[PDB]
This record gives sequence, C-alpha cells and structure tokens, in this order.
Amino acid sequence: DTAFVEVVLFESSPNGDYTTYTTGLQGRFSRAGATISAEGEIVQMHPLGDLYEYGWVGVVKLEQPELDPSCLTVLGKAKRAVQRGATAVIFDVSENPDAIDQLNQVSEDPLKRPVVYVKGADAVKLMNIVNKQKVARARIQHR
Amino acid sequence: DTAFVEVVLFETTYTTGLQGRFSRAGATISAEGEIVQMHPLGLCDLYEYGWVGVVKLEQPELDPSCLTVLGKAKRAVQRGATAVIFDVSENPDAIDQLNQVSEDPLKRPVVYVKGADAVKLMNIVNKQKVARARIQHR
Repeated sequence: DTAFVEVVLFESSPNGDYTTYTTGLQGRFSRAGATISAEGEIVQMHPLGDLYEYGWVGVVKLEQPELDPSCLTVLGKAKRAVQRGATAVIFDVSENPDAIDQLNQVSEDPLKRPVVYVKGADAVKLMNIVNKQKVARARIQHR
Repeated sequence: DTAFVEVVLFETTYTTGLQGRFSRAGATISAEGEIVQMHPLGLCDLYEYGWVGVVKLEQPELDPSCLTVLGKAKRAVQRGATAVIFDVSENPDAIDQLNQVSEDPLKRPVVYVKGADAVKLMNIVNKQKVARARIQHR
C-alpha cells in the first residue's frame, strides 16, 4: 500500500565522480497499477492533448475537476504515460481527492507499472523539486 | 536475500526475468536503470547518473584488475551506478568478499548472479545495449 519515494539530486565532477543528495517522501500505491518498485528520471507532465526516452517517472499535479478542462481523467493520464514509456507515474491529488477513489477502483485491466499518489506535505515537497529544476531521479520503493 | 532481476529489452517492449542474491556489500533494496557493461579490467568513460553495472569476474589468479570486487562496486557507485550486478560463476571467493561482515555497506544494492541465471544476463550484455534492469526484493 505505502510507497516510499526517494528523490535524488546528483552532481558530477568533470572527472566523472557523482555526489548524490536524497530527500524522502511518502505516498500510496493505487489499484490502477501494480505494487512494485520503480526508478527513473522525473518528468513533469503537462495536460494538453514519445517526448522522452523509455524509463521516466511522470509527475502530474491535478486540478479541481469542476474547473478542470482536461480531456483525460486521472486514469487516462496514467495509461497514456505508461503507453509513452513511463516506468511509473506519481499524481498529486490535493485538488482532486475523489481521484484516489478513481485510482483505487476495481480495475478492468491494471497497468504493469506503479501508479502512486501523494498529497499534503509530501506533494508540496515533490512539486518544489519538480519545479525548482529538472534532472532529479525518483526511487519508488515498496516495503 | 534473493534478488529478482527483470530485464526490459527493446526493438516494441518485452520482458524476461532471472534471479540472484543481495550481498551485504550493499543494501537490500530495489533499483532500476539502463544496463552498462563494465570492463572486466578498468583503468589499471562517463555515463548518466542511474545505470546498473554488470560484469563477469575472471578467475582471480588470471584477473589483471587494479580493483577488488568491492573496489569495483564502490567505484561503480561513485561513477553514478544505481546498482551493481556481478556474474561470479568463475570466482566463488568473490561471494565471501562481498559478504564480509562490513561496517561500510553501500546504500545501493550489490547483487551477484551465477549458473544459468548469469549466462542469461551476460548474453544480453555481450550482444548489444538498449537494455534496462529492474532489481526487486519480493
């Protein structure tokens, strides 16, 4: 159920040595995808509708549905991301907390990759890193 | 302690599994990254952060490496590896070295494979790149 999200910042010396910095975060695995570990470069997704090498983690901030103009539901977004090569997808569901029920509903065919949600403190934390800059890596762990 | 290694291959996407073990040289955790062939002897190349290194160890008395098995694990992590996987078929003693009661375990997993599991891994590495590993602790 619980997904431990480790966000990695890293920098290299021009002699190829890396120093990594890590910051922890919690969400939940949803029934929309599998309960397994995942790891990849973070990509902030954008609503409207391959743009990236296979293996990315998609991060989506959802908006309040009454005001949401998007075509894709939360489940539509999870599906597309995986079709387009994501190894996992993390949704921020603070604006749309019905989205959890939607992601946890009985699944006609659940995706092979993790579909995780965060909210509260842990989302502000995520979106502060997703915005601040790219080149962050997400480790999604299942304990 | 068993480590489940799923390898993703491309041409569009398909999967194929195999098993090994988590050594005490590193942690017991999951990791995932593009596979990178590590040379059986290195130094004695810069990559993107987050690769999974994979190397076949030679018999130690035939091994010209500057780096011990541990040394290759630490160096791989320094150079941005998310995990390291050793085929230890030809060096059983590498197992005892990776399992030393260690004050100094790495935060990343340091896995080893052998027998047919390893033959399957190394064949993928020898052939050509565009492979990605996911290491799971079930």
